[PDB]
Amino acid sequence: GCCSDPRCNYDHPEIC
Repeated sequence: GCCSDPRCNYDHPEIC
């Protein structure tokens, strides 16, 4: 999951 990854989370604040 994207939100699981801190980078992906920080990159996609709208999705996560």
